[PDB]
Amino acid sequence: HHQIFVKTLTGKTITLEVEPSDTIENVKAKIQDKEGIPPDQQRLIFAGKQLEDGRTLSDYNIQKESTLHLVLRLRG
Ligand SMILES: [Mg+2]
Repeated sequence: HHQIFVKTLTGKTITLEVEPSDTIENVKAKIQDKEGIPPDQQRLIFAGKQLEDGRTLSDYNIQKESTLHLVLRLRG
């Protein structure tokens, strides 16, 4: 396991403990636990990609102390 950072555009950093084989789905569930944001409303971005729920941290080459951007799904 290692840490990653999840950063909002309000300048807030969420630090998560994760494993390489964790899926984005699993990560969004953690973010829900920390910030109460429903996974269906979370958009995570890394390497300019909108990350897919079924892929893993390793799939995206996310590593120790990598940062992911977190923004909300734009409604309306
Ligand atoms: Mg775990």
